[PDB]
Amino acid sequence: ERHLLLIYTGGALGMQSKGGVLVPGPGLVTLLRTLPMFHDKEFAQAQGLPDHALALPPASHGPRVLYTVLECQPLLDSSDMTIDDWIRIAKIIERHYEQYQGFVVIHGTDTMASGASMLSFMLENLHKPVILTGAQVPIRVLWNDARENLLGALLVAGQYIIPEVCLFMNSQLFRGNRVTKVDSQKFEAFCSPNLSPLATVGADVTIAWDLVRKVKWKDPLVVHSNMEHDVALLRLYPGIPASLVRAFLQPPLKGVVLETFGSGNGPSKPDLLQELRAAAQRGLIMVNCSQCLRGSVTPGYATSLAGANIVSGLDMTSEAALAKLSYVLGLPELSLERRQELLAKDLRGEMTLP
Amino acid sequence: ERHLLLIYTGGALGMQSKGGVLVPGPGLVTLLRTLPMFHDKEFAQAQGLPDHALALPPASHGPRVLYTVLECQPLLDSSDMTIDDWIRIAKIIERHYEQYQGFVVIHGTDTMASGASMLSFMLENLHKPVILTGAQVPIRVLWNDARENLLGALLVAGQYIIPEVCLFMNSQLFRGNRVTKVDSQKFEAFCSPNLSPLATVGADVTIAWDLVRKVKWKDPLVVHSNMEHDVALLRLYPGIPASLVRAFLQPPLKGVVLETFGSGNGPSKPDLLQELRAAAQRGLIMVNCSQCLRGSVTPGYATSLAGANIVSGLDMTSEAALAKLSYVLGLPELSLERRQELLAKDLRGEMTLPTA
Amino acid sequence: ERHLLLIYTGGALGMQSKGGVLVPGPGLVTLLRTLPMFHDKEFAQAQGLPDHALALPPASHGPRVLYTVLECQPLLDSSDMTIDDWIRIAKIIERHYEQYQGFVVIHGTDTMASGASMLSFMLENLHKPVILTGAQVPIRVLWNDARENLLGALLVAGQYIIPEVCLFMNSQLFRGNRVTKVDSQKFEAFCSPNLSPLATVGADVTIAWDLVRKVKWKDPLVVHSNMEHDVALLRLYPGIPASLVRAFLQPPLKGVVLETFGSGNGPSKPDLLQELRAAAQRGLIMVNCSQCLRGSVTPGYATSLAGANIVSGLDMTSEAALAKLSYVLGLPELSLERRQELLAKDLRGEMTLPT
Amino acid sequence: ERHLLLIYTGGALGMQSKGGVLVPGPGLVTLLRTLPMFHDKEFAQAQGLPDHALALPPASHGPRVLYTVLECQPLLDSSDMTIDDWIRIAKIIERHYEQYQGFVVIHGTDTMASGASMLSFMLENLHKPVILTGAQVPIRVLWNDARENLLGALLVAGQYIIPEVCLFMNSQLFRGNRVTKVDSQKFEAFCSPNLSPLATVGADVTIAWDLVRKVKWKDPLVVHSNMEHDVALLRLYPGIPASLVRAFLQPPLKGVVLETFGSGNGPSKPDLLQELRAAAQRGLIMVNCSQCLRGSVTPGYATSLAGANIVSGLDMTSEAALAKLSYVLGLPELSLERRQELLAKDLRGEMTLP
Ligand SMILES: NC(=O)C[C@H](N)C(=O)O
Ligand SMILES: NC(=O)C[C@H](N)C(=O)O
Ligand SMILES: NC(=O)C[C@H](N)C(=O)O
Ligand SMILES: NC(=O)C[C@H](N)C(=O)O
Repeated sequence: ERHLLLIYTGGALGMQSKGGVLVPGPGLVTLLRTLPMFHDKEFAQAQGLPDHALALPPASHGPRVLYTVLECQPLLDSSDMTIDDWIRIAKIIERHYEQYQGFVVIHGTDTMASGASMLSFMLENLHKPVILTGAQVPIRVLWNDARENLLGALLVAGQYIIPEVCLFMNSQLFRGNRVTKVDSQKFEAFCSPNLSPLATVGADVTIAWDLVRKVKWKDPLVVHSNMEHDVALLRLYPGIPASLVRAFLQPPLKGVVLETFGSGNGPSKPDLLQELRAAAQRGLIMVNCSQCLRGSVTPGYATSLAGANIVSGLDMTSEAALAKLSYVLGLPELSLERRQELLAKDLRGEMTLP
Repeated sequence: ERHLLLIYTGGALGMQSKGGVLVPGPGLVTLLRTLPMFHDKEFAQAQGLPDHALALPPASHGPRVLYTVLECQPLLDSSDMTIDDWIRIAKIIERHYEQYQGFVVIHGTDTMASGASMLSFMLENLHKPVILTGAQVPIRVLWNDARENLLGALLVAGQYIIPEVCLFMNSQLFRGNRVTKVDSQKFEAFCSPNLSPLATVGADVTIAWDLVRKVKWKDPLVVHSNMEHDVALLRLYPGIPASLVRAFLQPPLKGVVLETFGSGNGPSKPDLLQELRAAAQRGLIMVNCSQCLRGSVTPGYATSLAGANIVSGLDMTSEAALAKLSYVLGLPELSLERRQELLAKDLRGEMTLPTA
Repeated sequence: ERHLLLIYTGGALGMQSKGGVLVPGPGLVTLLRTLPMFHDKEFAQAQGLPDHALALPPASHGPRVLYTVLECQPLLDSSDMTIDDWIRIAKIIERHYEQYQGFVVIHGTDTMASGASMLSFMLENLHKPVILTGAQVPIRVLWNDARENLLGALLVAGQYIIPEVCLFMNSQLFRGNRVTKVDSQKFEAFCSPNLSPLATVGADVTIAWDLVRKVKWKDPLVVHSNMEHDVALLRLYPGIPASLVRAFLQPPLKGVVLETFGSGNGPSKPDLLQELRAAAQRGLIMVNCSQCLRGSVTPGYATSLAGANIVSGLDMTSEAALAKLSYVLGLPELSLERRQELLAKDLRGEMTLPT
Repeated sequence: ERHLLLIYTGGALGMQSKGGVLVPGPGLVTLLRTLPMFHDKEFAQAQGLPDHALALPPASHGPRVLYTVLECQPLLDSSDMTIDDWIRIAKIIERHYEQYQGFVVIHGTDTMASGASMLSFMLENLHKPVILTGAQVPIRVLWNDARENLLGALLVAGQYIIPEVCLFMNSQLFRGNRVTKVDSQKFEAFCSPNLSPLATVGADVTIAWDLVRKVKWKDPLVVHSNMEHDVALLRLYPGIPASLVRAFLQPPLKGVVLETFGSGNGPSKPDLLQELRAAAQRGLIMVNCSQCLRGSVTPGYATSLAGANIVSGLDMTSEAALAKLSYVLGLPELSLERRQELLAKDLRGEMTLP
């Protein structure tokens, strides 16, 4: 047997209709008990399990999967989630780390990529799978993506040692800090533009073991609650004025992800560059990420944004860059130089170095 | 014969290396004269054409294509381009509208989607093709995408009546106000996520005539130089503070595209909503576009951002929404209500209104 | 309420492991009764339905869907299916046509595209949906695609009037005579390379009503049991000898789909062309389909295969071409010329004519 | 400088219109001389090169590329090409092997995948790139894919040591024995369904060095002219009769690729299985390939085709399987068992073992 903790934070997967809109819905364990694909009643009685503990039916062989449902309160639409919600989830995982062999987190899709990226950084030396999942359509609606997304997440966590924060949706397992949301309606909502999926499910399960990170059994789990909250993301647009950039970069901001054009470029107008220089003088750290879905930030143009206190984000998603910025700025007693060096490293599999 | 004006504004397609970086490069016509795929010298002499006028070799059939090169000064990396540059381009087109059957604009990739979207709005009642193109690699580097992009743009503009601002790249013709840049390195740099390409080139040329907009021969070209400059784009991120939104939405801003999560949703924390309400009270107009590449802003969640002075952008790209905002806010003597109604219409083929 | 007949012919969707291999598995209705997504017990009792009749939970809106399971015997791995099996299925549909509003057919994936194409031709003037579906993984294996494929097929048939033989898999509804199997392991096993899907399922259901064929309420269903069995498919390969083609095209063969290279081309070596000419003289009809997954057979090269008794298959799949060949050669009392004219028409939505 | 041999065998890339159809067109070198992208006249005079030798303009960096054009006569539409044409090409390569650093072969698209696969087997221990290319549209038509396909092939061969037979089209370099033709009209005519491209061209050139085969500098080039001609491909279709299979598998056939359904399955009707058994008794060797574009032949069904003298083709393209069959059956003095063992190995990167 392998035992999982299923953390239900909210999201459409569990929502219910109220006043003509979808809102978070409690009572997950109650529903899942009634579904044979999610709970094997015979086995529960035959083994006299507790009532909190659900049991998946068996595959041919491999261990049997048991799981406990922890329903957070209040449950959230993921558009309301922030760094503090992700820290709380990491702390749940830390508190129960020794009792379970893996974790599944049900989450709204709206900020799932940010949550996966944040958790990836918060869970240092992670040894066990932490699989986020969600749905475009609630599990209570007959035709939905929720059933198979949740089951897949549980079976991945229950059966494979993938020591990473991942996202499981639509038969694919992505590295959490590589994903971004690309479709607001289709079941294929997420893409990992600069990395293959870690796994695919079909007639068989194919895992990219060449990509999956190695378990560091020697090192203990270190959960970083020290994540810098004063970080932001700023998307450049043509003609963005220096005065607006000045206002945006005022204290107490400590870091910003600049989402630039193409291969990492912005306007070369001197008043704008002067505001970036001024911010650097104040100690602000800036990461240059491309607005483009695919590819990498590279130098080469006179408009390339590089310079004092600007670190290239290379091929990172903006979600990963913001999480990494929060993580690195939250580390105690480092110099600015050192913080910039850490930003330029691949710390969790989020960035490919050239 | 069909005659085209080729407007060279800058971009990597024409850049040269200086001090280890790419910068705009002058002298386009001089290079193109020397290239048989771009200039048929025999025909030029045989017909004694001017020296400014280049001539493409014959294509399979159809009219022969002649073109004149107008090289802007100064030439720009497109990351430095703004509404005033796009207005200037629209004015060049207006000035020479009667003399040519179509236009090709060489432009940097970095802001090409914005430029295409802006021009789409500025050129009201457009009757002739305006094809933007560019390249990931300069035409002076041997291994490049520039040659075939420029040629294709000229052949599309020269041979088909597609009365739209389009982007041509990597054998595809997109509707200009539907494109966005998706890849910073590959030759397939652009995507039209919520609309098919208007055309594809292979062994044959396939055109989606069911999509292409109809020529309104009755109506004259009206070029809008009255585009509102004080518009912005603001991308929401988890936990974005109300104080930062407040600072961003201060006067003199007149309109903003809010790029929200998923199907059009944002934090429901009251301090943030209050800043949006306050901005609306000051007369700011807001458009709600999704951060997601594909799909549409739709109501349905309690976190759906809707309310006073917020118009849904449905399936619009953010580049289109920003252009449409600039256009609509620049129109004289309209009420805030009327401006909002216009933002909710499909004015140039940039937005699909939902199905019943 | 709308009532469906669910015809279970076999396929991996229902298979069970025996002696270390998958083989067809009986007892479908028994399993489906125990699954709340497939059977609403409350509603069954509340309405006192029969035991053969299952009832789906309510969908968002629209009519409630009831269905009856017909389990064929013997059940087949679809690799063993032939024209006669497909004729039998068409006859089941014919026998029960008036009693149900639609049909779902559970079928193996291995020959599903051929089955869908054949049924498309056999069911002339079809007025109601006939939705084929299947699975890469059996429904009794916990982690599978079978649950959602079967449910979707039933909901599509139960809720929409799409008077076509279709294939439903992995959230997509394809025109049956436009599909081909492209992946032997992934859940996205099928593609419709030269036509959009007729429908897609996500948060919403999107249907291409401008593609869907119109119901011809005036005309009765005519089921063609007269399908020519002596048709074949021959894939050209570089250097294929004239002698082998000769042997392949011997009587009693009546028709062949030639799968040619690229835009419809073959070797121009005279000995091979002469065997094709000889076959034509004997009365064989040939259809030229491209080996390429996407695109169309078009003239333009000196190696283009065209000539006596060779009809261009344009953008047809090979499964559609073979079915259409069987159909057209089975029609009574037509000349060879007339049969060629019919092959050159779009008879069921399987072929796009140039324009 | 690096020197290439450009072998022009025919194909649409060079065709001309005659009597309303495209036919092979001579005079390639004459055309290429007049194109600045293909020939740097200044450099030619400055260096006083021969008139047969063309010179590419300088690329960004790396060695300068010179090439000689060998125009075969007669030129062929690739639909007319056979094992003997491919052997002749291999022999051209062998004859000139020491004089050049790489080879490009202009070829028709219709049978390019078969040609690439055949050459891959014929050129044992290949140390240098052999890049096939072609076009959907002739180079003499103004709007074409030919210019950039040919240039790219020359630059890839001229600048990288990829010791494989490859196909270059539409900015991608595929492993030759992994490709198949998927589109009869679009410029993206080819796909490598079970392997990534070896390289992609965009703003930069990205090479999958993890996939590219290693140069075996110890071993000499061995060109196999001993390729078995009596091999065939047979595509199964539903209800295919035993009598037709019997006729197809008659002597003198020595090997056949059976293209089966799905994961490698066929009818289990006894009369058909008996004909396969009979062919095996006669010494015929059979390879089981899937009709499906993507995936692999795997056991698992009762209808799985396996047995005496049947080797699984796993994930091979049919073009590769046929070439490998021709190669292995052409090897002198091997037992049937040894031949089957060789068919079950990955000999050139064409097959992924489980
Ligand atoms: N599909 C979803 O989960 C969307 C929802 N608004 C959320 O992010 O919580
Ligand atoms: N490839 C390009 O055109 C990028 C360049 N920085 C520009 O937009 O001008
Ligand atoms: N997935 C499947 O259904 C394959 C099976 N051999 C069949 O076609 O019956
Ligand atoms: N595009 C091409 O090259 C097709 C031509 N029939 C050939 O294979 O030679």
